[PDB]
Amino acid sequence: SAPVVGIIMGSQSDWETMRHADALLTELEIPHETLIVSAHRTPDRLADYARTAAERGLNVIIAGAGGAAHLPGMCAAWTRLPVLGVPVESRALKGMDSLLSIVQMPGGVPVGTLAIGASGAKNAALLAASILALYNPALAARLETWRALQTASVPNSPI
Amino acid sequence: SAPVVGIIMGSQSDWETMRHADALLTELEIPHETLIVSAHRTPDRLADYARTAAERGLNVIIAGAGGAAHLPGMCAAWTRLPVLGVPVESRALKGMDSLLSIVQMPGGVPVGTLAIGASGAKNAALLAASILALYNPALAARLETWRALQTASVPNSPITE
Amino acid sequence: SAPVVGIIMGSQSDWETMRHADALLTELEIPHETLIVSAHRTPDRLADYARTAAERGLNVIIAGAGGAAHLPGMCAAWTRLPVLGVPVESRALKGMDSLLSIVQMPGGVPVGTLAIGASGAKNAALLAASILALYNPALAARLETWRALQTASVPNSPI
Amino acid sequence: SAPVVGIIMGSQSDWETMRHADALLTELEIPHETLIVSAHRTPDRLADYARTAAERGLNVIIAGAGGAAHLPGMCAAWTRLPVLGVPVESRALKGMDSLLSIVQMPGGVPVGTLAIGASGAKNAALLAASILALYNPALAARLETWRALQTASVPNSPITE
Amino acid sequence: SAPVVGIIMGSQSDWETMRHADALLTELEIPHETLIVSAHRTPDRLADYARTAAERGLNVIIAGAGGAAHLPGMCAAWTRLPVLGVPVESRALKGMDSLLSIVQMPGGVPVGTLAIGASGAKNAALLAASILALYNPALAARLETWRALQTASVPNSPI
Amino acid sequence: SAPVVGIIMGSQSDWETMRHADALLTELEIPHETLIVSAHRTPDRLADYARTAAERGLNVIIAGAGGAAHLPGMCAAWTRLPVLGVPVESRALKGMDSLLSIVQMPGGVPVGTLAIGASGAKNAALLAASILALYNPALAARLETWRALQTASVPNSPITE
Amino acid sequence: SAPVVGIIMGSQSDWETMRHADALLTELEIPHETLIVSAHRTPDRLADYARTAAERGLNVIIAGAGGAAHLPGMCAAWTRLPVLGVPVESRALKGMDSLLSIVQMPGGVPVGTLAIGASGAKNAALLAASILALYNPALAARLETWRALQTASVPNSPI
Amino acid sequence: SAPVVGIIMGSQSDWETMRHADALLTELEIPHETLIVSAHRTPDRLADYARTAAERGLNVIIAGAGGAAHLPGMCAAWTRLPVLGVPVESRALKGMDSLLSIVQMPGGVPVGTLAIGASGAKNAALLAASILALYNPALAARLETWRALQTASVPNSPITE
Repeated sequence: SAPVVGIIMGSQSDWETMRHADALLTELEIPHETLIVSAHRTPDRLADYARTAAERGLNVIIAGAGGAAHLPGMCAAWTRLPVLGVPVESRALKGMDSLLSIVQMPGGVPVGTLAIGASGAKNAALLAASILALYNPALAARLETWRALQTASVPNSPI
Repeated sequence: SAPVVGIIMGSQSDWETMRHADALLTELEIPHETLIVSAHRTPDRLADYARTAAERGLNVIIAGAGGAAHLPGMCAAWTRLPVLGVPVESRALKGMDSLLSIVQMPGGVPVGTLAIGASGAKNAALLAASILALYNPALAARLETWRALQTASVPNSPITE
Repeated sequence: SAPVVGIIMGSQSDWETMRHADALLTELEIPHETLIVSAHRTPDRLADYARTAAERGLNVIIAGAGGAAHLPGMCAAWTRLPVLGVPVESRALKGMDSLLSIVQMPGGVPVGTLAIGASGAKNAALLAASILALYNPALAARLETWRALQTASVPNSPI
Repeated sequence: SAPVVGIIMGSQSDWETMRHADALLTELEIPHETLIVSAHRTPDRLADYARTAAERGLNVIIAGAGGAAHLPGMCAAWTRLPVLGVPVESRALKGMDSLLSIVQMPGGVPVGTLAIGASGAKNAALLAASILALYNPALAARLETWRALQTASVPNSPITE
Repeated sequence: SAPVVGIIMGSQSDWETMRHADALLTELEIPHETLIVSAHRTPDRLADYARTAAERGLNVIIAGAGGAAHLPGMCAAWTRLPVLGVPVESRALKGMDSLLSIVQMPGGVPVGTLAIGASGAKNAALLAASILALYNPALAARLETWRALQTASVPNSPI
Repeated sequence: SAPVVGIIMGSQSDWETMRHADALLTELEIPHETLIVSAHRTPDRLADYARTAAERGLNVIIAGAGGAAHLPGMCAAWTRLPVLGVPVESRALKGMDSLLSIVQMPGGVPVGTLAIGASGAKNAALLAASILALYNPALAARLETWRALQTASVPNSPITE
Repeated sequence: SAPVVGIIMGSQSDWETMRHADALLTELEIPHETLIVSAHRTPDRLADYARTAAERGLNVIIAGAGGAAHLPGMCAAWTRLPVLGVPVESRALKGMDSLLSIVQMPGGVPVGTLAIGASGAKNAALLAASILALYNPALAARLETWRALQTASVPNSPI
Repeated sequence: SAPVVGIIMGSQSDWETMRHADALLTELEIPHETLIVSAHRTPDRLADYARTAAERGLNVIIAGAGGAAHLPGMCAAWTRLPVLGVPVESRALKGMDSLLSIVQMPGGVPVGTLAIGASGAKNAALLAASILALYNPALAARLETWRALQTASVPNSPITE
């Protein structure tokens, strides 16, 4: 029941994208919390969140942000937990700024980065699931089923 | 002694970059194997490697490749294990082709991507470590100590010559 | 009657683009098959498809995909047949990711890459036709007629 | 002895890159000619070359150029033969201008484009070979052997020094 | 009455953009011809057009094309006349391909390149006008008036 | 003697670039401090530095970082003072990642960004100077003289060898 | 009452973006002027504006422009005052041209550059406010309140 | 002896690139002047230069600059004469900032832009020559001869070593 995955985003505007991560986790029945934490507007909230993540039982953190996206990186700076970053598509630069701002982390503080947009949010949840599956037999079976269904469901020819 | 992390790369040329992941896993005392698997030259070897990774005891796979870098993505297509990708810097496009070829995975098959080059290789090992640390108290302690030292080792001012 | 060209795409979403390749081949009366084969979701389906392409009589394979587009490259990895790649336009990066993921193949395994989008799908079919025309006199004549009509039909001034 | 593949480039400076296509065709025993044809400096030479390629017995044309690379595209405009383009790496933009100038052909006139630089030149020859192999059993056998060797020649692990 | 400026574009699709060049020339009463000449689809038409431009009385050629834009460059290859290139905005890459394909001409064969899109078409006409103005006193006065009106008409504050 | 401008950078490697800001502030006689503050390795040090900057008497902060450059932005998140950011040139992407990571701040938390590299570092110091000059007549006079000299020092023609 | 901040833009088309800077300054009760000054169409107007800015009492200049954006740079060339540049989003290149044209100023003449678009216009106003706050106690308090409200208003979870 | 073409650049560092335009104009016997005019450091010098260019007898202006290259555009804002711009290659962004800063002029004030670097400088001179040739039969003849020689000087095949 207690969340093992924390999904955080810089603002309501990121929800359209991050909701895909939320749906995936719920789908696979992975207890998680979905919150808004702004690196730029609520820096202390971020520090406290990341710093106490481990103590609270969280195992993985999924963070999404766009533009000069610092949320994932700074979160990773305050936690020993794996941090997965989702580059939210920005209006002007289409998430290229979001991508470089998140993926180009200097050695020492990692952020496992996913694709720009919805695909990245969904994949961050799947990656978080594959991580949790390493020590959760039941979830591992559900993930196997999920991947198996994805594969089996692909049509043989276009409509 | 059994490897829990697999480091794979498309060729010997990728070693200059991937050696950084290898060194860090060793530093943190994480058993691992290092192999060359070419997505384009040995596609069947890749299929078999990724398909059997879980049963062989591997928990995480770190894959590096440059240019049209398909090694990480295709590995992830065959394994349920988390796959971390390292974009190897390419000559002409400086790893931008490597980066986009790895990070832009469509929804459904993830690849946790790290920075272009050496920094990415090191961080891939560190991310793999933080993943394994979730269920290995001893490692969690070594990682905590490693991160704590990194923080304490940062100088307060630059050597202004 | 048996297909000599195989058009494959990663998903239904690629059809809007790849249909242009299908139309062109049909137009020139080139027997072909149009299928969905996902490099990421159906890797074994891809391996089997590419590996047996030659045996089945296929002469050229046209593969389309977007984002981290691996379909053309991996297909080329399992076949000695010419593989033509079509970069499908992606939402965020407009097919720049698709393009680099397909064209930047390391030496040893080629993929003849065409333009991003519809133009690329149409040109992949035309390129496949020019290849088949080298050993098919009748088709060669039809291709000549096609190119001749394209040239002759260009208006002299805009409307 | 009659050439079945034509390798053309805009200038001597392109040879450092295009020599890789030449060497591979020779390796696979594919008769070919290597010439310099400048789309901008010798437009009429280009027109004549492309226009008569088919009647001269050529089956495939490999064209290389950098910067505002128009050689492949314009060649394709004059021949019904398949034209493969090699983006030669440029100084400032690292072949990105070369790449876009070649691959982005509007629908109606194709150019099978390969990677920027040496890898693209080699692959252009290999693609040309796979095209010719469709109707040349002997060549098909040599190509199969070449690809098989490439696969078997890949090391299983890197030389970790 | 005889055209002194030739506006050429690869296809009808370029008209939306090139019409701005046509309007400007007409505005300044510069005799010109507006035609469709495809470098890829009508290469011989292009060769003949460019090769005979000077003989026909043309002084400047304005050429527009998108994607792998070769029209301006090839036109410049067959004429000693100044060739101005207009990068037409392409669907996927927004004219970045058009721009690089036109501006990056190797030394020896120039193409004076303008901005991507409508602005470039309009500026190509203005640049052509400034060239013609060097030997046409009347036109020079009209261009001066045009530039003077542009400057004087700029508002002092936004609405 | 009390510093009114703070120059901070993520590591010693940034000094080669940031030294230009330091030298210019000294040239204009602007008291300042130069420190290393890592946004990723010493996040708490950054929080404290930025939070207390105003009370410590600082008026402007010049922050430099490369790659995923978060130092300027995060500093601005904790201080009401104007923060100027210098994109340090990165190896692979030539500072483009540094630039976008700094300049693209969402509305609400600004960072006055300067050019990639040395020019940006120098201009950050000059911008800081023009800010301080608004309420320091003496400095305003030195800046005016500096700008006037720059203008008068420009040669009228190049040395054509 | 006399303006201490000058907001200038190249044309009416920039207003959609620059209005955000105007709103912010008004919000914080910072006396300012909002004008249209074109670097390319009204160069002398720009020279005079920038050259006399200081004398007129202006403390900071916020300049916005798109495409080959020269307004901020040239303004900075004629004034000792701090110049903040706002890259207006351009149609084709989405403000990447605007950004590079403004931020890449050579050493000697600075331009504090903000994000492309609305965010940049808003941040330029905030940056100008943080500068003025250094010598205006009352404004400093209002800015503190503004930043405090921004931080406190961020929701804890998405809707 | 009176100059009909003016070559201007922002600094001595631009000369390495702009010298190519100078040499070509001399080769074609086109009288010209070469000066340094900084758009940012000597804005008033630029205003005066561009404003009086026409009355001084200049017919074409070739302007080169790198980075945030505003010299060509601002020159065009003050003169009715055609202005040709040469993007000087920049260190970090390889002239891409130079290119966009010059070519992307909004409708109303043109700048005929050439390629990044030396090739652009040479072509700017050649374009200027083709402009002047429209009303100078002697020059038109020299240009025709120059272009004809360029075409005839292209080798038929590469020196394959």
